[PDB]
Amino acid sequence: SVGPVANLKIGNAAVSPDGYTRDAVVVNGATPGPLIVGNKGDNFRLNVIDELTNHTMLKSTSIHWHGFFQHGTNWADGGAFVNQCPISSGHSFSYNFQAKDQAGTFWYHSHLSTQYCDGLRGPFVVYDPKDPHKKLYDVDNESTVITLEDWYHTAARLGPRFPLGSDSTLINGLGRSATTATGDLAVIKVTRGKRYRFRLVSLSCDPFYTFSIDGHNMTIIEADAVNTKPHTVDSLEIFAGQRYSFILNANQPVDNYWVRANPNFGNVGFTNGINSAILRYDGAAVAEPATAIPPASVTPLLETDLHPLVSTPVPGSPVAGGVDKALNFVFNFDGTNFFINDATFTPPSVPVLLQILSGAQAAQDLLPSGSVIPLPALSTIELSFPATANAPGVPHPFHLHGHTFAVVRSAGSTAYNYEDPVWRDVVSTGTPAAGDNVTIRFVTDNPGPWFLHCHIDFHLEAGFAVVFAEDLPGTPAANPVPQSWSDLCPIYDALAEDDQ
Amino acid sequence: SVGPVANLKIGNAAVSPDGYTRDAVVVNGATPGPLIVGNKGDNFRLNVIDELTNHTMLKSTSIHWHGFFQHGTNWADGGAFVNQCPISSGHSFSYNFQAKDQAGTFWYHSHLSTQYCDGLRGPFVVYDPKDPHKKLYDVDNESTVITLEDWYHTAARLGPRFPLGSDSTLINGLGRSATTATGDLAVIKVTRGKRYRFRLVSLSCDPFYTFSIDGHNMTIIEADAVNTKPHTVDSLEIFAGQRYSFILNANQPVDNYWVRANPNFGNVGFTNGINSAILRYDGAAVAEPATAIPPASVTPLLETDLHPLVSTPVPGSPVAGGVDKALNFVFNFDGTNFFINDATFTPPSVPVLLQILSGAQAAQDLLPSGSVIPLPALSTIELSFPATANAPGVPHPFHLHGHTFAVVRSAGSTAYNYEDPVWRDVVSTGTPAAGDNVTIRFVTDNPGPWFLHCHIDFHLEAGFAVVFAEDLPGTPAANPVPQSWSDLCPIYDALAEDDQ
Ligand SMILES: *[C@@H]1O[C@H](CO)[C@@H](O[C@@H]2O[C@H](CO)[C@@H](O[C@@H]3O[C@H](CO[C@H]4O[C@H](CO[C@H]5O[C@H](CO)[C@@H](O)[C@H](O)[C@@H]5O)[C@@H](O)[C@H](O[C@H]5O[C@H](CO)[C@@H](O)[C@H](O)[C@@H]5O)[C@@H]4O)[C@@H](O)[C@H](O[C@H]4O[C@H](CO)[C@@H](O)[C@H](O)[C@@H]4O)[C@@H]3O)[C@H](O)[C@H]2NC(C)=O)[C@H](O)[C@H]1NC(C)=O
Ligand SMILES: *[C@@H]1O[C@H](CO)[C@@H](O[C@@H]2O[C@H](CO)[C@@H](O[C@@H]3O[C@H](CO[C@H]4O[C@H](CO)[C@@H](O)[C@H](O[C@H]5O[C@H](CO)[C@@H](O)[C@H](O)[C@@H]5O)[C@@H]4O)[C@@H](O)[C@H](O[C@H]4O[C@H](CO)[C@@H](O)[C@H](O)[C@@H]4O)[C@@H]3O)[C@H](O)[C@H]2NC(C)=O)[C@H](O)[C@H]1NC(C)=O
Ligand SMILES: *[C@@H]1O[C@H](CO)[C@@H](O[C@@H]2O[C@H](CO)[C@@H](O[C@@H]3O[C@H](CO[C@H]4O[C@H](CO[C@H]5O[C@H](CO)[C@@H](O)[C@H](O)[C@@H]5O)[C@@H](O)[C@H](O[C@H]5O[C@H](CO)[C@@H](O)[C@H](O)[C@@H]5O)[C@@H]4O)[C@@H](O)[C@H](O)[C@@H]3O)[C@H](O)[C@H]2NC(C)=O)[C@H](O)[C@H]1NC(C)=O
Ligand SMILES: *[C@@H]1O[C@H](CO)[C@@H](O[C@@H]2O[C@H](CO)[C@@H](O[C@@H]3O[C@H](CO[C@H]4O[C@H](CO[C@H]5O[C@H](CO)[C@@H](O)[C@H](O)[C@@H]5O)[C@@H](O)[C@H](O[C@H]5O[C@H](CO)[C@@H](O)[C@H](O)[C@@H]5O)[C@@H]4O)[C@@H](O)[C@H](O)[C@@H]3O)[C@H](O)[C@H]2NC(C)=O)[C@H](O)[C@H]1NC(C)=O
Ligand SMILES: *[C@@H]1O[C@H](CO)[C@@H](O)[C@H](O)[C@H]1NC(C)=O
Ligand SMILES: *[C@@H]1O[C@H](CO)[C@@H](O)[C@H](O)[C@H]1NC(C)=O
Ligand SMILES: [Cu+2]
Ligand SMILES: [Cu+2]
Ligand SMILES: [Cu+2]
Ligand SMILES: [Cu+2]
Ligand SMILES: [Cu+2]
Ligand SMILES: [Cu+2]
Ligand SMILES: [Cu+2]
Ligand SMILES: [Cu+2]
Repeated sequence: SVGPVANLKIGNAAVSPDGYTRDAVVVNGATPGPLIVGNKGDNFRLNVIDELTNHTMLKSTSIHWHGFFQHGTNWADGGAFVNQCPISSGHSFSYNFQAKDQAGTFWYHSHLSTQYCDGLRGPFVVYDPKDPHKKLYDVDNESTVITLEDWYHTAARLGPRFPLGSDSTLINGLGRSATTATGDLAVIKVTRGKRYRFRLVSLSCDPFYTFSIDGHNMTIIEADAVNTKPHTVDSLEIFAGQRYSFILNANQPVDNYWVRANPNFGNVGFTNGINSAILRYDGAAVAEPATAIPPASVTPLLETDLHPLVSTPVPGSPVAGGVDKALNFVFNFDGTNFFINDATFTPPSVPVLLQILSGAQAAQDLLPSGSVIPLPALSTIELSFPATANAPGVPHPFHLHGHTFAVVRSAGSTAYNYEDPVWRDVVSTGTPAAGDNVTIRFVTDNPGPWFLHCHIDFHLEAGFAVVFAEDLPGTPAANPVPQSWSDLCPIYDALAEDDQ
Repeated sequence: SVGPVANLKIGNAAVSPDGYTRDAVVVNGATPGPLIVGNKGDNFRLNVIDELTNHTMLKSTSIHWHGFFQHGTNWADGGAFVNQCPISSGHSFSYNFQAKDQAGTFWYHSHLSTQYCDGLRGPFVVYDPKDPHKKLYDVDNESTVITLEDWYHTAARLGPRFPLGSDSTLINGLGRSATTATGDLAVIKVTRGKRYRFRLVSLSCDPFYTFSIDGHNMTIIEADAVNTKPHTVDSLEIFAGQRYSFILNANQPVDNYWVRANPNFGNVGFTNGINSAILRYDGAAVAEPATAIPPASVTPLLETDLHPLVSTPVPGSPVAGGVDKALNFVFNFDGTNFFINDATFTPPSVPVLLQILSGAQAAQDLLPSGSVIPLPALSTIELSFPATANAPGVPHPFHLHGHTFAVVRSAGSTAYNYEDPVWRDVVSTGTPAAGDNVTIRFVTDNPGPWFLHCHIDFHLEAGFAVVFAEDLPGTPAANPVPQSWSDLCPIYDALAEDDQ
């Protein structure tokens, strides 16, 4: 691992995570990128050195630290053309931010177009020396982080606008490809009698995974970097950019057990060990687990079963629309672009934050017109995301920057929970077939412009996003910017198209 | 089409339904086999002529007419080693039976080991000249039958015991294969302004399909050959061996529309037009429908939404166990074989029917021991099939020969419907994740031995079956047998193994 003070060299390399060689975007030579680490409260100084040479996967970059509040450091949040202009090749830019009152499992990824699909993605863990769950486990380190990723043989800008499936699933960077009949299996080692805090991170550009480990249950203790009451399940669905920590007790016989991460579309199933890794007990033979009918889950995770470890009052009052500001989002799609309330997000040439600092007076004046929505400061907010056939590609996992939110109503559920709903940062908005109306709440304690979007990267690219201008009046005073940030736009704007 | 009196020549041929050539078992030169037709009440004389030469796909055969009650013609039901010994190559055998009080959508398939997966399967329609639904449609013929098949490039006896997905989905015998990047799309033709009765039949060996037609709803009017009240949906799941008729109104703009049949595992999705066919309006270009994000279903079929067209009483009284005989089935599996109440089905050398005709008094005395269960004559029966992780491969679609049954409790539902539940002959038993306990009722009005088994053919092969000895004492009188049937066993038993 690296961090909390680190260089992250972004470059192009030929890689073969699934046994097929292709050009990718790598971090310190690898994809997925290295584990970034720190402790609760640490100041991070992550110096991103762009050495990219390949315009087809973009020479520029911008890194988002998924899950971090960035209070007073909006300029470091990483959303291209929202929080910064991209870094240009041949240049470095240091993201300097704090894990203020935050600890748990996060990740980092390019937030420039679909570039993270081409490889710029990795896990990020902030340890808590006073973790309230510490007595539940013996091992928590680099080897207990489990990353899931969709991998494509055709590069993001060379294939379909909306890929209809991936070519392999990579678990900790490795996996088998059905289409090329190639690839190796990741091995996750355990020692009988020890308990493990596995930190499961979806780096997916698109599919959700159904994740399980043969012969072992998973005791969930964290969702999207917020501590939960322990809740034991035998499988879970994990959407793009969600995280869970779960305890695994290595109390089964010494053997090899299949770890399964099955995508919702693409190659679904486990023929030849696709969508799989190996949980290997110390002393077990160096072999694959036996070919088996995949086991049936009896206790799959329901989001409605997750509850905050600490009593956390839900903002507003226990009635629909009982907040200061309630907003409903109507989704649509025209075959090319997605729309939220009849607006499709197209990245403005002046980043949203810069427009604000330059003195734009109201959110209606901010570009792109209709996509930037003001929120009043120090207020309770309720957002509803009713699932609709007008926005195909369901279920859409929505993500809000700068905040965690209470999931008052989950997908697949008609209940509203104003008492003890889970807190998270990525939520499935479900399906119109279930008449879903996923509803979330939060407080506007964080001045600045924050992305809200579908975390399916191909949908974001197709404009399925809005930006909240939260506390516009207070944004300049809250977010002083470094000169290096101010220089990004002139440098980027000087590039010819082929050098972007 | 052929029938109700016809020759069916069963042979081996090289075929390429998805553009990859492999050896198969065909019927009158084709797989899937020709449509067999007749009218309600017709006597069928189906002369099965076995010309097979390839032992790898079996030289013997036995054909089951799926959905027919076979009242008094148990010997014609086709279950290998239950209702007959197999037909031997170089011989013929005439299945002579009546569509007595039956009309609707059926199918036929080999019922010897996994031979139907190698190609011996086709649709079978019994028309009703007085169809109570006839005013709802203009066109109902050979061009409105839609068959769905899973297709494998490796033969059933050469591949895994438990395949995890197929190489292609065939709709009306054609489709694209992601394995080989080959195949053509079936075209289903409609004329604007006409209403169509499509008869959708699953000939699947394993996967269930999620079926839909872009831009068109489907008004279900029949399930498993029993008329329903019309019920309109925009997508449906269809399990192995189920049938639905639905009305399609061709009132949309003249164009090409995607027809979708997406398996539950294997290649899931629509990359390059796999799992697809084309609904083509007269006058539309000879072209594919536009590439598209697959549309989201707003009104998927629920089995609990289907009700019999005519008021039909539910056998027994409206309380759990309110029947003459109630039986619960405990499923299990040991890695190789499936078990039902601790017994795995292995075919006996003397067919169960012949054991009965030869004077076996108790179902206790019938072989295989533990797998043959007596049912009292003229009694109300309730069967439950509680889903269990002890039998992986869920959801298991169970099928009962000789009967249709009331689905008092469906998968994915906790309700018991004793008033107007759907009648069918294949039912998904769901998952233990849902606490499913699918429960069915029927009356024992049909003396003879009837298979009850999972219709995933690989699971049947692994023993996931029982046989009901229904009205044992009345069986010989009810089922007089032709000399040709009595000759099958001596002829078959004379074969060397390589000639079977
Ligand atoms: C998914 O869930 C969402 C959320 O529940 C749901 O949308 C709500 O649907 C209900 C029921 O249809 C709506 O209720 C109606 O509202 C009518 C007009 O009220 C308006 O006034 C609101 C102003 O409230 C203040 O405080 C709120 C915070 O609560 C704050 O936002 C405002 O600043 C405001 O000061 C307001 O919320 C609402 O505003 C709109 O929000 C967007 C902005 O993006 C706007 O563009 C939309 O047009 C939306 O309306 C609006 O201005 C009200 O007249 C009506 O009352 C009728 O019916 C009741 C029923 O009993 C009768 O008793 C009564 O006599 C009236 O005839 C009714 O209460 C509610 O407004 C929606 N909420 C939102 C936020 O949009 C979706 O429909 C769900 N979707 C699906 C598919 O299920
Ligand atoms: C910068 O970064 C980009 C993005 O990563 C790099 O882009 C790469 O460009 C190269 C060279 O143009 C690409 O190779 C080509 O791929 C095309 C399209 O391929 C696919 O579709 C085919 C048509 O339907 C299909 O047949 C292919 O499938 C077969 O082949 C693959 C192997 O490629 C095999 O794995 C399968 O089993 C199949 O058998 C495939 O899925 C392809 O048509 C090209 O082949 C033609 O041209 C080559 C040139 O050598 C020629 O030899 C052949 O005869 C053929 O006519 C060619 O292979 C590559 O795919 C791109 N990479 C990605 C990730 O998209 C770019 O190279 C980087 N620049 C630099 C300087 O590094
Ligand atoms: C009586 O009926 C018999 C059954 O129908 C018929 O049997 C045929 O017998 C011939 C002769 O032996 C077979 O042909 C031979 O096939 C083998 C095996 O090849 C196939 O399987 C391999 C392995 O697949 C697995 O592993 C790979 C790699 O890990 C995975 O990708 C895969 O998913 C599996 O897990 C596979 O790689 C092969 O695929 C390659 O080749 C095919 C074309 O052959 C390409 O389409 C494909 O893209 C790929 O390049 C292939 O699927 C092979 O090793 C031999 O070289 C030879 O080809 C027939 O397959 C078999 N037919 C069937 C339907 O099974 C008898 O012939 C018949 N009797 C008579 C007298 O006719
Ligand atoms: C899925 O649904 C299943 C159906 O509801 C359910 O199985 C049922 O479970 C309930 C709740 O525990 C049981 O109820 C308990 O029954 C006993 C009395 O049991 C004995 O008597 C009944 C009635 O016998 C007479 O009537 C029936 C018709 O209703 C005739 O068939 C019978 O011949 C008699 O005339 C009888 O059904 C029981 O049958 C046995 O079944 C097998 C062998 O076939 C045995 O292994 C089993 O243990 C049971 O003994 C039995 O002889 C009573 O003491 C309790 O107070 C309570 O009423 C039901 O018996 C049971 N029904 C059946 C048919 O098994 C599953 O539990 C459910 N599974 C899941 C996971 O949800
Ligand atoms: C996991 O949980 C299920 C349901 O709680 C239980 O039946 C199973 O035995 C457990 N497996 C373990 C502890 O390995
Ligand atoms: C099909 O039914 C749906 C749901 O009832 C409806 O919204 C849609 O307009 C219908 N489409 C047709 C008739 O083409
Ligand atoms: Cu993210
Ligand atoms: Cu984020
Ligand atoms: Cu989306
Ligand atoms: Cu984002
Ligand atoms: Cu059948
Ligand atoms: Cu049958
Ligand atoms: Cu089964
Ligand atoms: Cu059968």
